[PDB]
Amino acid sequence: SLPRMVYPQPKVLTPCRKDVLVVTPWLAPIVWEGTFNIDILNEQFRLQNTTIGLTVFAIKKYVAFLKLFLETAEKHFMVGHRVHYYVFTDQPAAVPRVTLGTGRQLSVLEVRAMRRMEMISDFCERRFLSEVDYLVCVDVDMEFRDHVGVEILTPLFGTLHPGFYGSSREAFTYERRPQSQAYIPKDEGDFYYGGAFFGGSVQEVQRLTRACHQAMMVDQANGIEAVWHDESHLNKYLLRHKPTKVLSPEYLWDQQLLGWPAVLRKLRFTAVPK
Amino acid sequence: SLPRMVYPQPKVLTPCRKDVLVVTPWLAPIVWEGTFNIDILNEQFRLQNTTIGLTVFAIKKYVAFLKLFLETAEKHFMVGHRVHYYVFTDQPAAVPRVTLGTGRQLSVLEVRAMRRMEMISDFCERRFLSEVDYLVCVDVDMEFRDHVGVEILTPLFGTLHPGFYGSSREAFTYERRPQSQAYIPKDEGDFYYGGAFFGGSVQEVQRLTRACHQAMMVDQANGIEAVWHDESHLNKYLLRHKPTKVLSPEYLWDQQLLGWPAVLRKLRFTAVPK
Ligand SMILES: O=Cc1ccc(-c2cn([C@@H]3O[C@H](COP(=O)(O)OP(=O)(O)O[C@H]4O[C@H](CO)[C@H](O)[C@H](O)[C@H]4O)[C@@H](O)[C@H]3O)c(=O)[nH]c2=O)s1
Ligand SMILES: O=Cc1ccc(-c2cn([C@@H]3O[C@H](COP(=O)(O)OP(=O)(O)O[C@H]4O[C@H](CO)[C@H](O)[C@H](O)[C@H]4O)[C@@H](O)[C@H]3O)c(=O)[nH]c2=O)s1
Ligand SMILES: [Mn+2]
Ligand SMILES: [Mn+2]
Repeated sequence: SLPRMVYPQPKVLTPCRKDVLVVTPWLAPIVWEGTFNIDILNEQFRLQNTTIGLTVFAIKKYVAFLKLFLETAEKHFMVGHRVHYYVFTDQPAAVPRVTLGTGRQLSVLEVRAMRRMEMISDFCERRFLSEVDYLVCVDVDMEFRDHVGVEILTPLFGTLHPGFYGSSREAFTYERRPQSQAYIPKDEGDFYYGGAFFGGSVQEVQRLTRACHQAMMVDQANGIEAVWHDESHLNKYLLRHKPTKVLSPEYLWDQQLLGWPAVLRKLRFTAVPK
Repeated sequence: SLPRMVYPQPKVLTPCRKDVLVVTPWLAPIVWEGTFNIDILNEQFRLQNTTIGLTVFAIKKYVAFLKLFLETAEKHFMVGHRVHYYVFTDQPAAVPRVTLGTGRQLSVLEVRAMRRMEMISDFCERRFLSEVDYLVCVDVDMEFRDHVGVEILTPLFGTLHPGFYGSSREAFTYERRPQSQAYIPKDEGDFYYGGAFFGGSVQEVQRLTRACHQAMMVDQANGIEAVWHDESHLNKYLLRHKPTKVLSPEYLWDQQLLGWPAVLRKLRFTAVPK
């Protein structure tokens, strides 16, 4: 139940974006700049006291990415909302000291030096259900450069991989061997989602990561490994279980490889040179 | 968990509609022809064994509208899904004999000759919670002329009133007297929703109808009646509790008064001369 708010009236006969698809054929929004009024969304999610968990793995050399990842998350990720970072690492002492805004906390979870799926679904199942409302699972070799907020939150979301958003499904690098659980035939597929940014309600993310982990274990027992590992299985899952929002490539970009095309009004979350 | 399906690939750089707004600023889809693949939606809702209740009031002379309303609903409303019609009338014997498709049933609920809100929220509360998953509440002086299906289903939806979809908020006929619970100031409002077609999950429709009934009772005690009765209160509710889908005027039209504009690719549910 929202309070009075003053903002520009949406106009039915004036689209927000005419250059891009803003809704999937199963009526999930595709989140692009211009499509949302973040003041309305912030109010809706604050009134539910929403807590967002962000999971990131930083094992071996990748601990070096945490400083920029976390500092930029503090500037751009869910600012104003409750956030709990979960950093999985084999080197807890290498986690940098980053000062956090109010309502935000960080937990370091030590692991031994694809298996992100198992860690999210099984080991942390009960903890996440009790501590957060949504989970966002990302790669660490990345930085936030602009707003990533509650516009992404929904029961289940995937993000368009920046290499494939303009490609036909035949060109998608899905697993194509029928022997793999991740198999998708050439005549199937909506989008190619990136492994580096997905999420949803805790319940839906636990279902996704459990399904992917089970599928990966089946492949392992059959002596096969999907072409792009967890990303192949994520794609098979999201083909069969449609996401309730799809994030545009504003949310998963690589400026070094792909520049800054006119269709991207903002570059929000981007790869860092490894 | 959907089975294999073969259908045209959505294309990120090819919008479905460039002439209209297809998502609200709070990321609810606006349902227009071309935006959805009904095969995907039908599969999703059938896999949940979805049952849709449709409520309609036909009191006094308006029983005369039931024959065309129900016959056309059989041709066009949720075909393939489980449907339960609830016909509220002061003349049960005037309800026409209409042959129903499989999986569809009709119950006649006798009432004595705005108060639709009370009937939906209070008297029928327990029955609807046990019998259906979604409720759709419509005017009876109407006929279906084209598909109205599970693309509309969502926790809470309203429909753009066909008289106002191109209007600025100042021209909306909201209640403007601060003395009424339905009051909306000239600088507020997203859309003008029609009283003749709204719905949602049973829980959300019961919340809406309870809130509107309570607000109407408060107005009554204060000696004020909102300018457009229940529709004024529906508009106040949906301003403060944003719908999770908005139906385009394809879903609530009057061809005699408004013709068949190019922006309407289908006229789905339309007024009948009274
Ligand atoms: O022997 C060389 C190494 C290669 C990774 C390492 C490795 C990886 N990671 C963790 O793992 C994340 C992803 O790794 P990358 O970011 O190197 O590869 P890419 O960007 O191609 O990844 C995509 O494709 C992937 C397919 O499996 C996934 O679907 C992934 O989600 C997709 O985005 C790191 O950000 C980090 O959190 C570590 O924490 N330590 C490591 O040593 S070391
Ligand atoms: O003394 C003359 C009568 C006027 C209605 C009657 C009356 C009404 N109804 C039931 O009520 C429905 C709506 O009635 P209308 O369809 O005549 O009026 P309108 O189209 O302007 O209605 C809009 O504006 C309305 C605002 O309150 C609502 O928000 C409504 O949802 C809006 O769409 C009938 O379809 C029927 O189910 C009856 O069942 N019996 C009756 O005698 S008799
Ligand atoms: Mn990466
Ligand atoms: Mn009417």
